[PDB]
Amino acid sequence: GPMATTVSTQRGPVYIGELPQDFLRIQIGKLRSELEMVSGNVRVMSEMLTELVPTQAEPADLELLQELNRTCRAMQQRVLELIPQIANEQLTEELLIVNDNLNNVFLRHERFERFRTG
Repeated sequence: GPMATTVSTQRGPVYIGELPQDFLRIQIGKLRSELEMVSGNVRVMSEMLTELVPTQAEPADLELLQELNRTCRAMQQRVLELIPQIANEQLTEELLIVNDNLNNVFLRHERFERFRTG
């Protein structure tokens, strides 16, 4: 599929698609800016999971949720690969928080899908 691009949504910008090889790979500033894109995706995903109806959602909203879920999972893999390499205490804390936010949003996504899949 396409490499990731930023798209405006009714809830904020998301960065969705295949992640470039340099995303969240070794400037702390650059890694932080990339981490903010993960967090922006997680926020929009969490909002959509709290605002859509599992069984009556518009197909287009489901499509966006699926692209967010897929991209966020790829983003999680990069976060976890990055953590062991970082010695900056503050960025390490930030990575760990984003990782927990990911695991929480995926748990909420599973619950949403159970309603969706009976």
